[PDB]
Amino acid sequence: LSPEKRKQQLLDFALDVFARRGIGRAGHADIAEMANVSVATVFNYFPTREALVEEVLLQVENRFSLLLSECLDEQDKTLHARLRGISHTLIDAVIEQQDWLKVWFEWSTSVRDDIWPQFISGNKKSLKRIAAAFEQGKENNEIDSDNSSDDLAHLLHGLCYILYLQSNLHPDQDRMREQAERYINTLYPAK
Amino acid sequence: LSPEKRKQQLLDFALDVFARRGIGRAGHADIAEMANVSVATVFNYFPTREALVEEVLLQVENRFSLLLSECLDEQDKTLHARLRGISHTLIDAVIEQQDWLKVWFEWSTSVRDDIWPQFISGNKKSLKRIAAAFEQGKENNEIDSDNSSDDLAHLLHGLCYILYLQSNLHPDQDRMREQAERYINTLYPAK
Repeated sequence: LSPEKRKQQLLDFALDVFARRGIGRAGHADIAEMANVSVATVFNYFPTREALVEEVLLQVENRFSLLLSECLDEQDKTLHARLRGISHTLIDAVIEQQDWLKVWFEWSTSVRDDIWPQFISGNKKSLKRIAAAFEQGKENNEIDSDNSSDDLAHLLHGLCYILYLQSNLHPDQDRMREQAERYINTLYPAK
Repeated sequence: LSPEKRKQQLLDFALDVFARRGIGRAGHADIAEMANVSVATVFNYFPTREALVEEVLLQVENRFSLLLSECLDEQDKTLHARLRGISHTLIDAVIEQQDWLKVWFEWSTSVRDDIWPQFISGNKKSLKRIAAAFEQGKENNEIDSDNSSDDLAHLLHGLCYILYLQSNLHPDQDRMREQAERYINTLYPAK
């Protein structure tokens, strides 16, 4: 009933519907019925369908930023330990069927929708941070310097994509952690 | 228009509609208007939404297979020329805004949908073909033997995903072919 808790509950319900039915496939009435509140109440928190999609996608973007922030902001970790931590958190997000990550990947392939500039613009901040991790790895001679940090960062997103699909096919923590390590060793050979 | 030509035309129109609006949207009336036939006629060929989707996705699956066959069936090409050809064909499919490829990638991230097991079941005949290409490359000492052919094949899918997104951002043939070469050199260094 507290306003901040209500708003989060409504956002989580909309994200739930987006993950099940598709981004923007939630009516205010649908959200109202999940929250057992009135339609007027949902419109109080999200005056338009546009505002609801924008704020849900902002939450999704923030969750991805937080996933990288937890693994990349530790100061005493090699590049390969950081990559392992990212792969581990992604795998668990799949096994836990986390709605935000399912919407994140659907968002990424929505290339003809009007929401797709916001996917790109939000994720260049994440690419910048990932590239910084690869640059620090190069400085520490943990990987070779012959490939650009931007290319390495883009390739990490490609790794996350295949790890995402494979973890949905086989949601097995041990099996997928073993798979992630092999991918990382192939893509990012040690130095 | 004989009935089998009419059905193929409706399927091609359905692909157009699904690429614009999403695989999950009721397209019978939209397809009807594109074909200049009644919506009853479209339901004669596709009695349910589920039938229309399954048959469109089978066409999409076949189109990806034909891309692979065209790039893999020469059998005297080197591995890196095959990888280059696949990447170039993908880039041009984005620049030409080919509907089947947009739908293919949306299908790939539809992981909770009843349609996803078919994405996987068609994807393993693709993986197996790509894996064999990598194995032949390892046989001719064109790449390191250090990484399993199945892993290399999965990683190629991740490379295609990143190239797909970047080509949609920057549908610039020169820039994307340069980008693809860097990716191939990073993931699959020659010799």
